[PDB]
Amino acid sequence: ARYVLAEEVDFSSPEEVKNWWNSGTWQAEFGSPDIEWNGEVGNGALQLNVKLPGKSDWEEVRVARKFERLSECEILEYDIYIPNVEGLKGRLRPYAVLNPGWVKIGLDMNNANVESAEIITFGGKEYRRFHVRIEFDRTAGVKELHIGVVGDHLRYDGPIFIDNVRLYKRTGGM
Ligand SMILES: OC[C@H]1O[C@H](OC[C@H]2O[C@@H](O[C@H]3[C@H](O)[C@H](O)[C@H](O[C@H]4[C@H](O)[C@H](O)[C@H](O[C@H]5[C@H](O)[C@H](O)[C@H](O)O[C@@H]5CO)O[C@@H]4CO)O[C@@H]3CO[C@H]3O[C@H](CO)[C@H](O)[C@H](O)[C@H]3O)[C@@H](O)[C@@H](O)[C@@H]2O[C@@H]2O[C@H](CO)[C@@H](O)[C@H](O)[C@@H]2O)[C@H](O)[C@@H](O)[C@H]1O
Ligand SMILES: [Ca+2]
Repeated sequence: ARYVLAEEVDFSSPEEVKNWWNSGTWQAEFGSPDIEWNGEVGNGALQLNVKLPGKSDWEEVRVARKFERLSECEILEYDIYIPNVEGLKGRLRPYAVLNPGWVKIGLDMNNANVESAEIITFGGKEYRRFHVRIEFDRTAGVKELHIGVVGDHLRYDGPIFIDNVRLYKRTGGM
């Protein structure tokens, strides 16, 4: 199977951010503002201001966007950036959901320990970098993608950034 990029969001300006919403939390909170554009990170990125208590293994904040072709797609990728503050501990368990249907995709497929992470630099500041790649079946009726940013005993009050959201569909008529 060969795939082509069907949709991509790189967060070029605040105008893209209006397409994203806060779809809720579980054992975690957003700060205020909850979601905003950031023009330094990723040359434009989605900034989630989070408060993860670090007490349990599933501390989730979620953001969502409508994607017209979602029902045609089978691969999602995106990046997560967290400032490289020293001494952070815990694991990320990021995933996604297709809706309607609350179809959970990628559960525990992209888990990462923050104490051994790749780094990327933006404006001379370092960020831990986590890539998320999720394969799923074409799912009838889905119109919304929810990205779930999940901490597991990751005590953190600060910004987490999403960038480079990519959706792929099969090509060649197959
Ligand atoms: O309403 C339909 C739907 O409702 C519930 O699902 C939706 C809610 O999901 C919550 O998040 C879930 C995750 O989706 C996922 O299921 C996760 O599972 C992990 C589990 O907690 C644990 O950490 C586990 O440890 C494993 C591990 O992962 C490995 O596999 C390892 O090898 O082994 C270890 C140990 O075995 O891993 C699991 C992942 O692989 O759990 C979380 C938290 O779920 C708790 O809370 C739920 C709340 O509804 C429910 O009570 C669940 O039973 C319980 O465990 C959240 O995202 C929550 O927000 C979702 O609710 C939706 O929210 C939106 C906004 O309000 C609404 O629109 C929806 O109506 C709904 O409320 C349920 O799980 C489903 O079965 C289904 O019934
Ligand atoms: Ca970007």
